[PDB]
Amino acid sequence: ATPADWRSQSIYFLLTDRFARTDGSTTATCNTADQKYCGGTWQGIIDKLDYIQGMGFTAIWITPVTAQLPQTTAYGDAYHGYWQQDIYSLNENYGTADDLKALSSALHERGMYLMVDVVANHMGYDGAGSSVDYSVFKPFSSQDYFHPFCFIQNYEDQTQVEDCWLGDNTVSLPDLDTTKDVVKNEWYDWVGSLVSNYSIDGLRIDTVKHVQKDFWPGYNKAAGVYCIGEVLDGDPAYTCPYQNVMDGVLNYPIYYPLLNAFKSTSGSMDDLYNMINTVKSDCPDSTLLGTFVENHDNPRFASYTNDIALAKNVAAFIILNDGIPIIYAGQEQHYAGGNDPANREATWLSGYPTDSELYKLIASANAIRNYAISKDTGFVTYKNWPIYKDDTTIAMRKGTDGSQIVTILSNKGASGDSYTLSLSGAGYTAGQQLTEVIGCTTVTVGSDGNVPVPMAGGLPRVLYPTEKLAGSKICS
Ligand SMILES: *[C@@H]1O[C@H](CO)[C@@H](O[C@@H]2O[C@H](CO)[C@@H](O[C@@H]3O[C@H](CO)[C@@H](O)[C@H](O)[C@@H]3O)[C@H](O)[C@H]2NC(C)=O)[C@H](O)[C@H]1NC(C)=O
Ligand SMILES: [Ca+2]
Repeated sequence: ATPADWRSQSIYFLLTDRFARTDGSTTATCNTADQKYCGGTWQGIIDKLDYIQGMGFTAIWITPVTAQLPQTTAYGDAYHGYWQQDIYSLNENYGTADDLKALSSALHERGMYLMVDVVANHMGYDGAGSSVDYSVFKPFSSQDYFHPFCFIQNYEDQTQVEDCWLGDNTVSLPDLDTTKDVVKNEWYDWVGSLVSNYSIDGLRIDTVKHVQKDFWPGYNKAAGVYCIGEVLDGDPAYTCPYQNVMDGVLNYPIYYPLLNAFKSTSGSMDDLYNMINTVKSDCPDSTLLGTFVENHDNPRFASYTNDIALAKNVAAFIILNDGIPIIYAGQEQHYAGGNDPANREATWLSGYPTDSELYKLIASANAIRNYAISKDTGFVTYKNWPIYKDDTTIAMRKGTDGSQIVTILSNKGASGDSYTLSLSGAGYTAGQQLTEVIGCTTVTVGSDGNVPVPMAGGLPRVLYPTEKLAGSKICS
């Protein structure tokens, strides 16, 4: 599927080993500290697609599928998929080729997309960089395919970042020489055939900043689908230019100020407001980036604060910001693990309840985004616009005049007082009735254009014109 097809999508990102077992157990042990395979599979995912689609997601991003190093190392097993060794075989832990094809098929029957995580930068090896036996890699079975062994020392030095190796002498990540034609041609053949064989709709590309820019356009073309790259840097001046070589990137620039604004009742709304505008104007296309506040490479949101209202606000923001929302499996069950491996909790241990507070919040927010898109062909390309901020509040507006969604977020938290916010800048017409679609109440725009928004319990508010909801299931 094309970048244009992807704008409307909403992604649930999961770790295949950690999301759902074939046997559907909600009690099977998964001790994150042990860093071992816990038994999640592609068949497991198929059987829980209703859980995901019930939150209003239209796509999933699963971790890499290639055969990995087989050892249990001092850092555990390759359960996460990022330590590949044989790119033409699949990771048997997750199932067979037929199972991966069954997963893509199942998503397609539901009108959903499959996005697969891929690594081009490196293989993985159990042991010291100096001791690597290159014959174990397929098809890159020779030192000649790789950059000389050195570990990255200075992440400020982009040459080193691209040319030296990730990992360490316990698990080393041999760095492919992506400047060689034989390497490029092999990867380009591979990714086109991977996409074809498994009917993959999009790719998430790992470790993009660690491969020279002039590798990516050919890879994105060979894939033939939308690619979103992991460029792990919060500076928009460093990260957004990667959109010149790849369709999208993960929105790490928004990540940092977004997390800071809501992780406590004293977070900075100014920083978030300003970053929204910075990304809007400076990135080739904000509407092709992926918004997130939780993933497998940072502490989860709830690891900073257990306040359920704060978690509701940040989830609402992710869904209603420019670009493609991305929620990480567990966020909807208010998982609170810190840094890797603590943030790779098994989703099944939650019991998958569909009545958790965040499941319902996420469902409500995806519901209105999906509906708005179905009625407003301009919504996905309309640039999200911050219209208001104060010490504890940010409001923003996205959508064509007459159909815009206006979102008011608060960092007051669960102890927030009940008051009326006099909201200016929403751009509705005097006297227009709006529905607050999270709590299903109504508000009417004043004759001066102002919207009186009832605030309470630190809760997010999401407004949309009532007449436009006619015939929908939203607040019915
Ligand atoms: C998707 O399925 C296709 C079709 O089976 C796979 O095609 C196979 O690709 C391999 C690997 O490139 C080809 O391997 C051989 O490599 C040697 C080079 O030493 C070459 O000289 C041989 O002629 C041959 O190409 C193989 O021919 C090809 N098999 C077929 C039946 O076309 C493809 O690899 C799969 N893609 C993925 C990512 O699984
Ligand atoms: Ca590299």
